[PDB]
Amino acid sequence: DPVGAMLESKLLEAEFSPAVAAKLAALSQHYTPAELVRALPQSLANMLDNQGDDIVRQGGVVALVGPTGVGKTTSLAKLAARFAAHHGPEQVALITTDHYRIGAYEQLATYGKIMGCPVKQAHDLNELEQILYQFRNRKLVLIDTAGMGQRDMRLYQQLDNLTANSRIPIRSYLVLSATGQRRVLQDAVNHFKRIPLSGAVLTKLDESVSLAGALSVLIQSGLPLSYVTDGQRVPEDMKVADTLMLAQQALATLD
Amino acid sequence: DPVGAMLESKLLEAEFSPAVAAKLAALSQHYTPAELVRALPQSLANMLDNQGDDIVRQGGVVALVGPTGVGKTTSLAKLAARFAAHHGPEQVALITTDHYRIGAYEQLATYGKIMGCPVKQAHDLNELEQILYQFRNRKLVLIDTAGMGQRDMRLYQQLDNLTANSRIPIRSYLVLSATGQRRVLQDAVNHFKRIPLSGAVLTKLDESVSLAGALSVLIQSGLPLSYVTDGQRVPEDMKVADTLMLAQQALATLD
Ligand SMILES: Nc1nc2c(ncn2[C@@H]2O[C@H](COP(=O)(O)OP(=O)(O)O)[C@@H](O)[C@H]2O)c(=O)[nH]1
Ligand SMILES: Nc1nc2c(ncn2[C@@H]2O[C@H](COP(=O)(O)OP(=O)(O)O)[C@@H](O)[C@H]2O)c(=O)[nH]1
Repeated sequence: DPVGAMLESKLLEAEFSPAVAAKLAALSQHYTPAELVRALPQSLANMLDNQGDDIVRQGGVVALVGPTGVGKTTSLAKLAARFAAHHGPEQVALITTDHYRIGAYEQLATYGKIMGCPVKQAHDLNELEQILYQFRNRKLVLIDTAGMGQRDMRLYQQLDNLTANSRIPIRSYLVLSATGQRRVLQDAVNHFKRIPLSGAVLTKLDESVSLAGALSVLIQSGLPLSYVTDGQRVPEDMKVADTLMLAQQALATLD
Repeated sequence: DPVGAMLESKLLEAEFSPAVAAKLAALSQHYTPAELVRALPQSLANMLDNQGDDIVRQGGVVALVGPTGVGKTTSLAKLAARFAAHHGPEQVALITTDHYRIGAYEQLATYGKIMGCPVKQAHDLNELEQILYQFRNRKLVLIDTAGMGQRDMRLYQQLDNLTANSRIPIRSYLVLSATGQRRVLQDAVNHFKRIPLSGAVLTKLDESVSLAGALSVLIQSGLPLSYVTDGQRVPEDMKVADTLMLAQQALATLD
């Protein structure tokens, strides 16, 4: 298969994962060279499986989980404001389960003042369950978990709490930085998938050289790409993932 | 060159950079297969050019610079305690030039209470120059800069301040996470080298799959590897870089 082999080779060189590089290489068997120009991005975008801004339209209890310094707190704040700009701040509340960082409550509490929404800290499961029922009238409750290394033995503590009691449904979104090595991102995914994840938030596109590995990991892991962030400005440096745009960007190396 | 080619190929597969992979491949021309077992790690360790714990023995004004969430504040605190455990806390002082983060002073100020050392915030250059002369009797002054994306247009602001006035010498150390893609780390290096750097701090070895790319970037950029961090525990999760150990770890893929 002459064309299939060149495509795959180039896709690997452009930092796509072996699995995705093959799947994309494969459509050279169903398309014209010319059709392929549009078919490559379109297939990649499709695979990334974006679900609009589900947080905003759907609400509910949403938790951000992920390894250290990826931007969970920053992306949480962006989401809060987003939801509040439609709807209203009286409909948003914030929780942190991070009793590690030097005064995590204070950072998040300060965002609360800025954005006009209550902020509570859960020290354990019982308290989290109280706070969530207490906030039942809120349309969006955002939970900020503690950043930990994906192989940290404490990890399950932060994670299993979000999936305990089958009558508080919680949608957990994995926050990953697009700067990470492909294998690190995959390692993170594998360990964090200890609980069901509803999608991924991809941060630091403004620091990234290439999105190919990051996008590949999401494809491979069957994680929808929900939102992207591209700077430090709260709240505007967040977008609903436009997967076609992202696909195009990632494939521009080949061109 | 049969052996040279296989070595390079394997080294590339183990995620070493083209430049370093070639240099290491090259010593198969000067060593026995058996001598090579020890010569590979030894050459790689040599290239990483560690300078003991220079901060501790030497002191002076030390600044940590680097992109977002890499662990500048956390590594600063570790260094402070290290210096204080030898010598004393009355010999250490802390400065932050980060007037961006929601109350950066408070985090660092809280470490100050913990570790028994004064903490000041510089809002501009003049104030930094005052604070440093004010702290002239301190043997170590540690400066925590604001984390920014390596291509952030504000970057020079944080950086040029550390190199203004040729009568306050400051040693800047680049803090980089070992989780980052090789090309991102290199991109970071290139932009941060807008000022002279004295070395690198390599963080999050406990989150890393492989050190090969990270080590390669330091080699290529001629940046000494000063310290490594391998967890979130302040202050003990920091070591002087044992380059031979690191070299061995990075090369164990080939085995
Ligand atoms: N350049 C860039 N920096 C970001 C982005 N998101 C977060 N950051 C920074 O990454 C650092 C970590 O932010 P934080 O929300 O506390 O990460 P967390 O520890 O997971 O909660 C901070 O310096 C943020 O400003 C992004 O999209 N682009
Ligand atoms: N697993 C691991 N996490 C680290 C390490 N160093 C810092 N972190 C975490 O990375 C996050 C960023 O810490 P911080 O010092 O504020 O990074 P900064 O924004 O550059 O100052 C925090 O959650 C730290 O706990 C490390 O060596 N290993």
